[PDB]
Amino acid sequence: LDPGLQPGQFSADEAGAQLFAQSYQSSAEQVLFQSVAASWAHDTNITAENARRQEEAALLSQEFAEAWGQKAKELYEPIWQQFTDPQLRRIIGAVRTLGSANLPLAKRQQYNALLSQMSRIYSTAKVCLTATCWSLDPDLTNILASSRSYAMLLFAWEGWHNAAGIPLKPLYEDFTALSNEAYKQDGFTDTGAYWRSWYNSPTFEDDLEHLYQQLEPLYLNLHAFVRRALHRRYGDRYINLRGPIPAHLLGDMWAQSWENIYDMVVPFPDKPNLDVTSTMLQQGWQATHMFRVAEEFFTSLELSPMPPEFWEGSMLEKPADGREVVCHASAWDFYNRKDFRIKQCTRVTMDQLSTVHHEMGHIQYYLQYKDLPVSLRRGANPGFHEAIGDVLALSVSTPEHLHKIGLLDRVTNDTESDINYLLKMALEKIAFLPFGYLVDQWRWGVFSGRTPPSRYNFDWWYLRTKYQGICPPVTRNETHFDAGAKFHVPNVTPYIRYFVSFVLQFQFHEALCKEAGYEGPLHQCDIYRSTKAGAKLRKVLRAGSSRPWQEVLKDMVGLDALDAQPLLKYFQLVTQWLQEQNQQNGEVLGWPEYQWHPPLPDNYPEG
Ligand SMILES: *[C@@H]1O[C@H](CO[C@@H]2O[C@@H](C)[C@@H](O)[C@@H](O)[C@@H]2O)[C@@H](O[C@@H]2O[C@H](CO)[C@@H](O[C@@H]3O[C@H](CO)[C@@H](O)[C@H](O)[C@@H]3O)[C@H](O)[C@H]2NC(C)=O)[C@H](O)[C@H]1NC(C)=O
Ligand SMILES: *[C@@H]1O[C@H](CO)[C@@H](O[C@@H]2O[C@H](CO)[C@@H](O)[C@H](O)[C@H]2NC(C)=O)[C@H](O)[C@H]1NC(C)=O
Ligand SMILES: CC(=O)N[C@@H](CO)C(=O)N[C@@H](CC(=O)O)C(=O)O
Ligand SMILES: *[C@@H]1O[C@H](CO)[C@@H](O)[C@H](O)[C@H]1NC(C)=O
Ligand SMILES: [Cl-]
Ligand SMILES: [Zn+2]
Repeated sequence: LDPGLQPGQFSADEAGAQLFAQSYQSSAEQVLFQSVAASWAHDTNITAENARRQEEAALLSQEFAEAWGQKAKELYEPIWQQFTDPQLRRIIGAVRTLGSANLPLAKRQQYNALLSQMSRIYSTAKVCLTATCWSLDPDLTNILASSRSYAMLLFAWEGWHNAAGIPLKPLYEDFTALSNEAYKQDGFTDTGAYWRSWYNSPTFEDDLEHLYQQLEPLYLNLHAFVRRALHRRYGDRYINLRGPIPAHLLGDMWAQSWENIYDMVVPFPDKPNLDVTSTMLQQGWQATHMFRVAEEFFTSLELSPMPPEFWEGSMLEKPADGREVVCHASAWDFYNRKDFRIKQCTRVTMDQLSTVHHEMGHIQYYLQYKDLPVSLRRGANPGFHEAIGDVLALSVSTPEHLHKIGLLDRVTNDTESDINYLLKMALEKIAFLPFGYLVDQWRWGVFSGRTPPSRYNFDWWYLRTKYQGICPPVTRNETHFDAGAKFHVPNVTPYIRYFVSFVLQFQFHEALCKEAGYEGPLHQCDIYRSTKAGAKLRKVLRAGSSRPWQEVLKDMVGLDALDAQPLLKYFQLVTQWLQEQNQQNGEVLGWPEYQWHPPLPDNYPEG
């Protein structure tokens, strides 16, 4: 480690700690910068040489983290918890958690190489037919979204899961052991316990379970209604009205979001078409229009525009030179208070427009907290960070707002039109809930050792069936590693944040709508141009992780806890409607034929 980046000496007290944090701050930015830059260079241009550079950068970060971590632990270990400055406690607490920096050098290099190889496998995996091969984004994504051929969807689903999952498995095992070894030296029973500690809630798991209990009936009814719509198209052979839905038929590789099957499920097709994808295509929208439209929502609230550095640096389309990139949309803070970027292989669709807002919400958080200490540049919790862009996207999605931006010619205000809208939103928001909940249940079980490698797939499918009521459309065994075919698993990005975000965003929505002085139905609120709503949201953003999330939430929404009531309020009309419809159709709620799998198509997989 560079002499300039090394910690000096400070007194064994709070006044020393302060100078410690400020000295940390000065060097941490450069170290964070070089790490993020190397990661950027790799993720926008996947090469062996860029991987080597990124690992080298990661080693430097671990060296830095070890030095300042051991210094923090040398001077402040039995005393930091009693510090009077709560922000300083949070800075110190972060600095003294070494993570992977606890590993000896050889194991550090192993760990860094595993992360690099897992990332490369996921993002360069292909499905091949001919010499021609399909990438996940955009090829397989488009098939899952718009093909209605059972056999073709199966080819894409199986192809992807086989291609990404199978080679990831041995690496993922090794990563798990090393991660646990690292965090066990920070005092956590396993990595999952460390991840859960970010919510600073001794009752976190029970609180999530209580939330899910309230949400589950909404999902069960949506599921039964959707299954019926699928049965009408795919027939009795491929859809079991009392069994799980085959996992490839829901519009999405992970069946995580069901908005792409909206045309099959739309209750009243004679009302205005609420999926504006075809209109965006008709009008010739490109990625840059999408990002500018997103930005203009943020400025309408008197939040920050995207700086020149964002526009100059970002990767907003998949590169045309055909170079390998990480296509999964992400938002980047370079920690120099200047560079902030999105990397998205943007496609011209309504869901992608929502995704643009999601990523821009991350950027806005970065812009607002850029002048806090580096350790405090994160959300009040990770679910807050995930919720910002989605909150705005809720307003953007409204038929009224779409009309304002020229994406919906007709405007209607009737019960049918409300049901269509709320159903479309349920496909996006309700359908996701089980998946957002289950991923880290799976991962926590793996970190804790409850799920050994011998049960990775058995336990993944247990949870997928239990929560989502889906089944794999082909037979799977333990050679398959279907959890690894989801981005966040090989890229080691925690998932419970998305479940938290999906509850939280409705709490935020309700509060900002109230602040905007909006008086109507919650699901028709558009906060666009509300400078009052903007100021309320800005208070959250500028706080970063400087204050307990429970207190930041209290200030914003009047409650110090996650609460399903705003989501329930928002969906109330369609919750009642689906329940009525299912009863009148004589549906079974759930999937009591839990063992059921669909047969293979006759000529699978030739032609
Ligand atoms: C779409 O339509 C709904 C429903 O509108 C109501 O019912 C219709 C069948 C007609 O009879 C309408 O004349 C009638 O307003 C609209 O929701 C409604 O918005 C109004 C005005 O913002 C709300 O009234 C307010 O109520 C609060 C107290 O809650 C008072 O403080 C205010 O002074 C104000 O009078 C009303 O609560 C609300 N109705 C329901 C059932 O939620 C909606 O605004 C409209 N949307 C669009 C996009 O046009
Ligand atoms: C993708 O990454 C490679 C490195 O792996 C880049 O190629 C290098 O570019 C530097 C600086 O422009 C040159 O000095 C080197 O000669 C190149 N090195 C190697 C090993 O080829 C490449 O430019 C990157 N591509 C894009 C489009 O950014
Ligand atoms: C696509 C994207 O980057 N956004 C994600 C986070 O990775 C997100 O908001 N949530 C879920 C579901 C989704 O609709 O994107 C995800 O795993 O992608
Ligand atoms: C799992 O399934 C594949 C193909 O369906 C098969 O080739 C393989 O033998 C099975 N793996 C094991 C370990 O039995
Ligand atoms: Cl998280
Ligand atoms: Zn995100």
